[PDB]
Amino acid sequence: CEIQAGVRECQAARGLCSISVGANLTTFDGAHNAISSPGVYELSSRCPGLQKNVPWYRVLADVQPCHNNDKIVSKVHIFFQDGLVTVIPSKGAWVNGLRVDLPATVLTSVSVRRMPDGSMLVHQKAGVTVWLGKDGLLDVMVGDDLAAMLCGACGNFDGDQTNDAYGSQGKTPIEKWRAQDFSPCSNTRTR
Amino acid sequence: LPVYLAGGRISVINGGSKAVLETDFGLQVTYDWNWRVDVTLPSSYHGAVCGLCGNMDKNHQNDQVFPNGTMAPSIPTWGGSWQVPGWDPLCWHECQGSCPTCPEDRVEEYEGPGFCGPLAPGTGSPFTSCHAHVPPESFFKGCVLDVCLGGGSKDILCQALAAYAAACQAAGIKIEDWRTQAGCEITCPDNSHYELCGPPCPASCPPPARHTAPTVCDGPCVEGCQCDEGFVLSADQCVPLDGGCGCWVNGTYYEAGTEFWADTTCSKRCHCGPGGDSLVCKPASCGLGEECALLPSGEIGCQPTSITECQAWGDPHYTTLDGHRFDFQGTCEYLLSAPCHEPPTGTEYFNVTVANEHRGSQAVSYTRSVTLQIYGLSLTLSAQWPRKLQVNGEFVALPFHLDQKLSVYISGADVVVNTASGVSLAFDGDSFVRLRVPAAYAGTLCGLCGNYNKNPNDDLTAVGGKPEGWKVGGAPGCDQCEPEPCPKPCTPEEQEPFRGPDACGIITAPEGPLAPCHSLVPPTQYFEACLLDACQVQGHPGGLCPAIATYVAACQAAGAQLGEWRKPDFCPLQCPAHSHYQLCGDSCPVSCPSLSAPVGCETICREGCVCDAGFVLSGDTCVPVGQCGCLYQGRYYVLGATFYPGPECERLCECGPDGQVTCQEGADCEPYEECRIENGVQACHPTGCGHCLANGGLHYVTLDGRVYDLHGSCSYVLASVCHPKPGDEEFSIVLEKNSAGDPQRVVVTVAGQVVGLARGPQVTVDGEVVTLPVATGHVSVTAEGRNIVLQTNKGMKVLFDGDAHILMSIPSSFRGRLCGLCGNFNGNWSDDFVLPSGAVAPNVEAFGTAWRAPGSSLGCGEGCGPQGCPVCLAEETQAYEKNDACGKIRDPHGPFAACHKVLSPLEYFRQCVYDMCAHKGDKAYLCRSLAAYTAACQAAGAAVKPWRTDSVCPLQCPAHSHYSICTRSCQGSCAALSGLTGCTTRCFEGCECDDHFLLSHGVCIPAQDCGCVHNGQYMPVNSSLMSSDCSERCFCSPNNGLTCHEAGCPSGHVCEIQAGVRECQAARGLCSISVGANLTTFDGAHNAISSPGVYELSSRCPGLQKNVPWYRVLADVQPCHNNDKIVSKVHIFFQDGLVTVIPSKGAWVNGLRVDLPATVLTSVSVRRMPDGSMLVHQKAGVTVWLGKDGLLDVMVGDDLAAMLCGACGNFDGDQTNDAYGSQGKTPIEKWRAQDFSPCSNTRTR
Ligand SMILES: *[C@@H]1O[C@H](CO)[C@@H](O)[C@H](O)[C@H]1NC(C)=O
Ligand SMILES: *[C@@H]1O[C@H](CO)[C@@H](O)[C@H](O)[C@H]1NC(C)=O
Ligand SMILES: *[C@@H]1O[C@H](CO)[C@@H](O)[C@H](O)[C@H]1NC(C)=O
Ligand SMILES: *[C@@H]1O[C@H](CO)[C@@H](O)[C@H](O)[C@H]1NC(C)=O
Ligand SMILES: *[C@@H]1O[C@H](CO)[C@@H](O)[C@H](O)[C@H]1NC(C)=O
Ligand SMILES: *[C@@H]1O[C@H](CO)[C@@H](O)[C@H](O)[C@H]1NC(C)=O
Ligand SMILES: [Ca+2]
Ligand SMILES: [Ca+2]
Ligand SMILES: [Ca+2]
Ligand SMILES: [Ca+2]
Ligand SMILES: [Ca+2]
Repeated sequence: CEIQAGVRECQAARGLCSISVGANLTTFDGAHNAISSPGVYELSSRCPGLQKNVPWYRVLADVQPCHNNDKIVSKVHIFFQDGLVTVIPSKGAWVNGLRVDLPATVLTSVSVRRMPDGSMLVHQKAGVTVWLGKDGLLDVMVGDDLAAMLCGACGNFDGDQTNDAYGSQGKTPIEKWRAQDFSPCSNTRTR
Repeated sequence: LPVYLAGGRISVINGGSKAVLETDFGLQVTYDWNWRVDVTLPSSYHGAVCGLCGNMDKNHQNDQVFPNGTMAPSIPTWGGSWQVPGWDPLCWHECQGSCPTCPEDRVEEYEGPGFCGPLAPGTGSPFTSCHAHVPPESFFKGCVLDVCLGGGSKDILCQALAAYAAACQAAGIKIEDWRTQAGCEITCPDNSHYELCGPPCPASCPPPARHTAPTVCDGPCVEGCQCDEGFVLSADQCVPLDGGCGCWVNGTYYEAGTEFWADTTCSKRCHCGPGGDSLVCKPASCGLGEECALLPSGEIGCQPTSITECQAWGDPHYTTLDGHRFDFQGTCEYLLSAPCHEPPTGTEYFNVTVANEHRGSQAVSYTRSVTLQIYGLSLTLSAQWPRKLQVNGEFVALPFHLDQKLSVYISGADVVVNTASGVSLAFDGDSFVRLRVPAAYAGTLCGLCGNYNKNPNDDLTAVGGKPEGWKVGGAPGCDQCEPEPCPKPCTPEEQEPFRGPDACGIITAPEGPLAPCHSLVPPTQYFEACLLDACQVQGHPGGLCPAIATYVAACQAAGAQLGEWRKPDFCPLQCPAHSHYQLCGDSCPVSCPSLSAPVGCETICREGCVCDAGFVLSGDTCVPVGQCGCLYQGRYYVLGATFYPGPECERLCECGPDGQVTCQEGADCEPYEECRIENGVQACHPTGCGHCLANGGLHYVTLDGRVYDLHGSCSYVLASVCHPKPGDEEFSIVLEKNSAGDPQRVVVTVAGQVVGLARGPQVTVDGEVVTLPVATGHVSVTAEGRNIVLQTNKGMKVLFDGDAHILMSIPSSFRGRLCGLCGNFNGNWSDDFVLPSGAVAPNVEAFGTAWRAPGSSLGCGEGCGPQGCPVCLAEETQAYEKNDACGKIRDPHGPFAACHKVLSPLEYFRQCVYDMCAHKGDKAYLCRSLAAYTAACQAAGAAVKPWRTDSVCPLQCPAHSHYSICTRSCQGSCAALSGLTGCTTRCFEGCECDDHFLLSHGVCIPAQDCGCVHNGQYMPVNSSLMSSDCSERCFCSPNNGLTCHEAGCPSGHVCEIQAGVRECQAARGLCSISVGANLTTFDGAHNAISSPGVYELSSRCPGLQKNVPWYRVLADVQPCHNNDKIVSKVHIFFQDGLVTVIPSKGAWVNGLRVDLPATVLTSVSVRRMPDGSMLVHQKAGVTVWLGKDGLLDVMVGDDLAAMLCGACGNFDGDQTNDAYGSQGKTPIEKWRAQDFSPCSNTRTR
């Protein structure tokens, strides 16, 4: 929902990173790659060195077996500069570890709502907005203003496929983008 | 810029931003002024060439070869084999010491966009065409390696980018704009036309207008700024066409007028004035004992022939410039090296002043400070603040440079000032001032160092035999040494066993490490002064160090090799953090402009302590590399500093992160303060001061006027801030009469810090840790003899005699806002008597029943038996001798004081006669009244014949102490630091210990103690002090002082003040997670987790409304090390974010890595144990210890009783509820939080 041609309605936007339709990641520029392994992987972040008023946003997606081991997105941790917002399609929404009512505004300018179908939408003013589908399909939408500013798994917004797919990395950017904070150690488990 | 030697066609002609040399045989050498070099050969001597970069044989592999002709396996030795023949002191080919390799974790930030971004081979990056022209992989490694090793400043970033851009542009390929998108642009002067392509060899002004065209002048284009439009680019800048255009005599280019001496012999001035194109030449010279020579800058000029040195020893011992040694003692401020008259011929005054101070025993003077006035500017250096610079009454950062003069910088331990003239001053504190005076001055000098006419006998003859004639200013009582006339001169015989090697023996003829200086400088005259110091103070390292250190420094000045002279046992040296000792090192350490001073440097290796892996910032603190502050109008300001560049408090400018000077507009402040320069800071400071006197035990005085006699017997809030102010310091004053008027357990709370001052017996301020003999910080406490003085950072002060007498002096800007028992700040006592609700209670006892301080025990009784105790009312009518007793003491003919003339004694006379008649007489009441008034006169120093004469009142001292009504106990005592205000500008009653003595919190030691004086407090011998945040030990030892090795507390304990002393002890809150995978709850309970996953452990669950912040700890019980279910990470959900800690990696706050030893969020301390465990603490909250091996303990203060509810259960103390919280079995599964728990719902489905 963004004002277009002087009238307010919802229309297609340039920023579009869909996570796993059939477990395939379509980056900002057109790219394809299977996650191929369960776990939480970072997807986008306004990585430093640019100094723009866009707030530090760090989305993560727990790709987990969940419904019939189809690797659908189960929960969407969003690390806003002033806290962590966690959303799950089945249960409610958690802000800093506290349950909140679904139709409310939380943190700084963060709108959270539940679709009548059951999908959950979160939007940031002049920032990212995430649509988490009821069936477990996530779309990340970014305004056209952010051109080659965010850098993450979805890649830059420059419009070049070669850099977007591989960010100076030979293969498997997913494993490189696996954040260790929420990732279990699992180090020498069988040892 | 242009020069044509024409011998073989040697033409150095340069572009806008280059420096190009050209010869006949095509040597193309250019050099950018900031580390960019180019050397090009036109196949000249293709067969071979000796150099660091290739033999030009067309084979890269064969280049790695020694000059001898053999190959080299190692590049370090090979590179070092091509060095220039010459003397090379302190030249290391490689970093022999531990080199700070940049961490591998942060390379990602330096590699992404915004840092070496376009340099990466990306199609969308600017100048992507050059990727095909030149392979940038080598350039890519260099950019990240440079920035990661460096501090991360953007300067090196765009410097590397510009280097790559120019290198790839020289191939002739067009380059698109990059500076704007990268954020780093050039603020070129004049026209400043930043052209991506700009014509090289831009138009200049040929002096004779006849030259050939250089080959390099015809070629490809170059990026940069040109201002040739309008003004022509000539004379190394942009000049209007009718400029100087050189002097064009013999083809040499002398732009404008530089007053350059033509001949090398300096005999002719010959200033080339562009107006007439002629030489204004004078055949004269400077004369005056100075002759011209080739200056290091390159321009020849006058220079003094010889330099003479006058040094002032440490006790003092003064030598003369001619060479006369004498020694005196004094304390009045004197002059030093004052020119008799202003030098008539082009030379300024250089007079210096020196003050003297008493430390330790009497008849001992140390140099307090030195103030120098030169070229209309006055700057001072003092020992009280080391390694800091003060100029014209305000503090400035050390790297202070004036134009061609007054270049102040830090050299080793010393701070050195030097100017255009030969006069130079070096000061190190601890009584050593060195003044280098050029011979160019007159032979007559009216200075304390003496006239330098080269005659020792005539030195100090006009001043007389007494060296105290050169006196100026000074204290009102400097000349009067002591009530006993000038006591205790040391034994001239100096009968000491201190002639042995151990003390004052290494200075002269010990062989060993100090032998080599004997031939250089005679050590006898230096040796003699050490024994006097050993005499006055016996074997104390504090007095012994300065003499031998002065000898070492004076030795090092002449080139010499000195061995290891100081040892941990024998005069150890201390230094602030991030600093290590060095016997002799770099004379000129670097400052924020990362280079040494332009003056001669590294010529002497100097004793002192220097930083490591960090550069000296603002003359202290050894700040981490890459974080310099800002430079503003010639003044250096630390990053984050708030200051007013102009006077009158106009603009509050802030030192920005990347050196930006962020400035806004100030409001000139409330019209109660004035923007004044005091304490080295220009700011609005309060101008008014009031007083609140709680004279006696029960009697009070309002802030203004009538006294409200109150006979209450409970805790009452005297003064507190009633109307909050956005900017101010709060302070609550309470007088807790212990029982029916007992001496008050006074407590003060300033800036949220509780300073006790309560234990009036002796002197025992306790704040939080009762062992505070002498302490500073937010609050400074000074033992003014019997009295105790408390001072704030903002001027608020309060004096307590220790016997229930309080004198508060409040000067702070609280006009009107402040309210309480003292009253509001205004004209009448009626305003003071207003109540918060406006209901005036006629009974003064009712007043204060609302202003009652908490902490009363089982209530309190407010009133005498018969209220007002009228017994004394009737007795005084017939007891006219009772009023005759006190009054005659304070009547005008009775010379008790001179302050009763200044301040009428009527209030204290009434207090004396109103004291309990049944207790009245010459009793403790009368003695206390006299003592209280004579200790209240201390506010303004006045002559005060003693309040006690002979046997009339009783007073004594522990031992070895004499009584004197005029005593300055704040200095000349145990401590080596002073929190005095000139003893609050008062010499007072008390005990002054005699002969060899110290004053450790009342007790007197015969000068064998007080060697341990830390920054915080006085550490007595054989004692220890554990500082904040479990700073384990700062142990004091008799043999060695301040061996402050620090460590951490073991598991199962918390650092909390116990029994009046701060250390770490066991605490009631203890929930250990999985020793052998078993959870021990707050109350004693056992249960195995039995399943991997994250489980909540504690939370201040709602329904209680206590100020304890919402804390929600979680523990990822995971297989991890050998599937032993140890705790792997500890998420802590504080009310303002999530803090994640992992023993292996670092700490994350809101998803950002942070340095391990830092404070984050709201009052959350995070630290890493030296063993490797990680500890996190919350103020008045939970603290978690995560073991290195994966064992977690949760500690909660005893205050939280049955408030938190979680897996560990309540703190009620009942096991049955703690184990199961109304739950039949497995509370762990019930406590599994779903937020971080994976769904895993129907995975196998
Ligand atoms: C899988 O990737 C391919 C790429 O062509 C495409 O079909 C789609 O983006 C992804 N999903 C499915 C169901 O194919
Ligand atoms: C030349 O000098 C290098 C470095 O000192 C040495 O290693 C090499 O053996 C020398 N070669 C000859 C032939 O002297
Ligand atoms: C040193 O020179 C300054 C210059 O103003 C002068 O004020 C001061 O009095 C001089 N010092 C002495 C001791 O005369
Ligand atoms: C103080 O006295 C003056 C003089 O009468 C009066 O005007 C003023 O109101 C008094 N102060 C207060 C707070 O009433
Ligand atoms: C400190 O060291 C030992 C500890 O008992 C003792 O012999 C010595 O006298 C102590 N120092 C002082 C000044 O008491
Ligand atoms: C296991 O629980 C038992 C309870 O008695 C006790 O030994 C201990 O608290 C736990 N750990 C081990 C290693 O036994
Ligand atoms: Ca791209
Ligand atoms: Ca070669
Ligand atoms: Ca003389
Ligand atoms: Ca008043
Ligand atoms: Ca319990």
